[PDB]
Amino acid sequence: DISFNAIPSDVRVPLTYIEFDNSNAVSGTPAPRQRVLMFGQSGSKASA
Amino acid sequence: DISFNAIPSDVRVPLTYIEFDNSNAVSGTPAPRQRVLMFGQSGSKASAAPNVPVRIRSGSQASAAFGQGSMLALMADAFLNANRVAELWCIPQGNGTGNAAVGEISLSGTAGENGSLVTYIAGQRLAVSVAAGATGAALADLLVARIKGQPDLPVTAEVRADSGDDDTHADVVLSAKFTGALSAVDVRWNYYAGETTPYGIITAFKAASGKNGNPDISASIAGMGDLQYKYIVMPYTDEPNLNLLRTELQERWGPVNQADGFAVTVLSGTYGDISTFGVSRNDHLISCMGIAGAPEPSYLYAATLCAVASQALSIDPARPLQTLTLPGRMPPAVGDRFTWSERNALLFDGISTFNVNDGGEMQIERMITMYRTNKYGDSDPSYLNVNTIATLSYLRYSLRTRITQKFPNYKLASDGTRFATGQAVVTPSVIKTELLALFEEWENAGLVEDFDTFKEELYVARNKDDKDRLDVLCGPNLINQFRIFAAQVQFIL
Repeated sequence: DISFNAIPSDVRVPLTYIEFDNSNAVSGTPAPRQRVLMFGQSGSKASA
Repeated sequence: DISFNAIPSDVRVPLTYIEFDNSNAVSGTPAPRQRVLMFGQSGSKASAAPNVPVRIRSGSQASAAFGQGSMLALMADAFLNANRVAELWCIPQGNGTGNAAVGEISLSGTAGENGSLVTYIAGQRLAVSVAAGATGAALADLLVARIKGQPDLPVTAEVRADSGDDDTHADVVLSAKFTGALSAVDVRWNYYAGETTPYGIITAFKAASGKNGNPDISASIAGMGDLQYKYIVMPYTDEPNLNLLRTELQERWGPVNQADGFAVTVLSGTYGDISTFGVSRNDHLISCMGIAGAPEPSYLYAATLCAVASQALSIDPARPLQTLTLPGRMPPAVGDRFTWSERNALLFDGISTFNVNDGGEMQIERMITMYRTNKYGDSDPSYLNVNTIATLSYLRYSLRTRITQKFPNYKLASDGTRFATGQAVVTPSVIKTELLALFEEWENAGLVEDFDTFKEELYVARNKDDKDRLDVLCGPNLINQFRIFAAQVQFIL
């Protein structure tokens, strides 16, 4: 038996049921996005 | 030789006689229909009599049958929007002692921002168009008219005169359609993002103090019936109701009644109260989710959680409820959510947790039963996972069906008996092989992991004292759910 999600085992309506499963979809791993954080100072009249 | 059912033995008439028997006519187990019973409260119309179970099928029918803006109307509406396939039953609880007021909303100030004011009463957005130079009395009147224009709210409203020096000031008194400990609702404002209240309003909510007692579920649990009622929704949290339902389920979950029931609850409050409750109850047949500062009332979260839990468990009893989400439920605001340490501490205490993933979606995290202490103190992990009790219930259901169908009217005997091929005889060895084959039958579909240790530890014997019962002792060998991944890298360079 295939482990289903959102397809109850207690269904008896004869209409077909198709399911889209997001697991086992991405192969490899996505490249991380660069995140850089700088601890600077702000002078006077700075609006931040 | 063969024991033929309903065929007259000792007959002479020459003909052909053919009979159909249901013994050995079912493979695996039939799919158990999921059934959910809620112990909610009803008022106003309340056409259905209190303490009477009603098979409700739609939100409109619930509103017309349990009164508009009642606890059960909202709870059934929330459930049916999450799990339509399940069979639902509602039992009204009449009225609870206490007071019929929630609080007051103070709305003072004049505004000049041609914007809108949004109030999240019980999580249902109420938007009022605030115009330039609008006194607070106009906003109060428009807000109360809007509240009366949305009967789905569990709270009615009436505008009250200021009776004070401030002319613009005006308040909206709130009454609850049902009187109980769950009557209080959050009247927060400026939830979500991208919208701001106008400049010239001072908004406050003075919640009237009180301890309205929940109605007693005394005849309600006596009027349930005999249906299995796999999962039960309890909005109440006071000790008497939970103790009474604990007795009810323990009678059901006993080895003779053979009915299985699980209670799902949600507690809104602070972290300390949740910890105290989880330490207090100490029961393996109830599970609670703790929420701090829920904009919506607790019973809605309980209903949706029970719906998704019933779905996940009926589809696969041993599948962990880690990534399941509660659809359409408003999460607590940021800065009022338990961190990782708080969630771990709560999971230790016994109250289940939940994760608020990105996108304003509330997940399930770990549903755990409120069982932490063995009989003589100690600490027993044999019932932590709700998957454990659910799979135990499913296993008992399947084996009861198999034994009651495959071996009716048989005649057991000692192992060395010379029974014929078709004769209805079940020696301990025959039952042992049948149980092993059935164990494989629910091993192909998971839920029992190991098999060898089950075979060695399986012990089917004839009762030496008295007769006509097989003493069967089997290690459960329940499967476990992939919950925590621990990995040490130990790079070698």
